[PDB]
Amino acid sequence: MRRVRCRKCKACVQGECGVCHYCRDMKKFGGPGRMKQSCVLRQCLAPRLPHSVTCSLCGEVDQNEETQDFEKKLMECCICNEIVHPGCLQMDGEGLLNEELPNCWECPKCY
Ligand SMILES: [Zn+2]
Ligand SMILES: [Zn+2]
Ligand SMILES: [Zn+2]
Ligand SMILES: [Zn+2]
Repeated sequence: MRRVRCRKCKACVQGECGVCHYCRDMKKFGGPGRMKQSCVLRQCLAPRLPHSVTCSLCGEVDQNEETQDFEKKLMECCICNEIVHPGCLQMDGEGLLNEELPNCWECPKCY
């Protein structure tokens, strides 16, 4: 559920501003370092699932980086929170793709 920085978007490629309340708190800018939050200007526009996340049905990781196949991707359901390979699902249906987050949909069980 907790996502990571995509490193590609307009927010990610932007350097730390050094002047917002989150930058001023960082140790590198002479602050106490207790907040541990990113620069306000670097809040990822499309956060991704961590590489350690596995399919609920087969227990394997996302294999799309090598396979280049949608069914080998990991998809997270924004309704039931289940993380599966579309190909591991035993019923019909395309589900409903979420355009706000990557690897996110309303799965064929929920939609
Ligand atoms: Zn900043
Ligand atoms: Zn990003
Ligand atoms: Zn699977
Ligand atoms: Zn679902």
